Amino acid sequence: ASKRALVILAKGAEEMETVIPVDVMRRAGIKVTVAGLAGKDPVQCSRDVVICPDASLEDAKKEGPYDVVVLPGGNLGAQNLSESAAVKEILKEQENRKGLIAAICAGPTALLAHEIGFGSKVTTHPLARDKMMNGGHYTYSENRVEKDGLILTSRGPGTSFEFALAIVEALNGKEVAAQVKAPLVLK
Amino acid sequence: ASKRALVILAKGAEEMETVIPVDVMRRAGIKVTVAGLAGKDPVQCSRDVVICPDASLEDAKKEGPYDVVVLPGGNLGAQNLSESAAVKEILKEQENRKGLIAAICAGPTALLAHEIGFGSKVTTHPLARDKMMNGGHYTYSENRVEKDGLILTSRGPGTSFEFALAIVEALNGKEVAAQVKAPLVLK
Repeated sequence: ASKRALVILAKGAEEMETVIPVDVMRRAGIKVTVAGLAGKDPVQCSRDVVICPDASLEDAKKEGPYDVVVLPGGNLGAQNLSESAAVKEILKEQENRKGLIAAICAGPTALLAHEIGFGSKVTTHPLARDKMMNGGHYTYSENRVEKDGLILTSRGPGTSFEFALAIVEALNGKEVAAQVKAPLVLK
Repeated sequence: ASKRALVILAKGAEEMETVIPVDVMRRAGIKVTVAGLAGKDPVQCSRDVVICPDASLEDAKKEGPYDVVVLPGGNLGAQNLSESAAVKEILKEQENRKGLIAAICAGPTALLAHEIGFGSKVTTHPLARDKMMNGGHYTYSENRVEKDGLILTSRGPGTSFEFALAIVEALNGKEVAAQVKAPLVLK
């Protein structure tokens, strides 16, 4: 069967960090559900791009388990993700089903807010490092993409493709990842 | 007075090639208007991401001349752009007034369809090369970003950041482009 991905879209999310993973995962054959945190209404992102979610998080959650839960960045987007009790529960569940959790840029700070994957090696956008490392609950990494167990993190808009292809490789293998990468004309 | 950019969004447009330029240009302080080719309603992109345009092309056209008209890629998207009389008019008038025109991936084929910038050196996605060179109305290039006067083209999803920064540099200068690039965590 097809692998499934849940991308949580919160108001203020970084649109590039949301669209790149969604697009690349879909090119890999992954079934992606763009779930709106606040609901089914269109979501205005960090740079005002408005994206219509496939479903509300409320409805998306009750829709079977996901092979990966993706948390885009964006300062306001990550803030919203961090304050959501719904997201807290979702991430906790993913940890227990031993499911992959991927967060990029400011997104990893949501993991800290919901006490997810403590002790793991993680990376974030440089400007989110101090926030993420407050309390020393993680080991920081400078890698553009860092994968420690079922905790996958990345640094920013510029590492979005690497971040997405890493997710693809973790879910569909190196071959599928290479196939999806070729047509993108990356560096 | 902030520079202005018109991004024409048609059904089937490559969402990454749409969002990255919009986001990056807005980071540079450029007033961007995402104009829906078919109207104000949400647009379903190539990998099913649904984007809500800021306005219809009809309304956007009325809002003063733009410093740049951007054409995203996406096979169906570029085709729709290429078959649009509205787009033909916008592009012809932009060229006549010495206004920048930027197209990426399959997007440049809309330039061929509307006989825009003949004689210019251009690039496209490798898969759109034959289509673009049909008739030999341009000189082909393999540069990730190609700028020949007021015709700026790029190759694909993976060159979207370079494409957007090239637009930013052409409109606001190398310094603004550098300041916008720094926080992205690119190569």
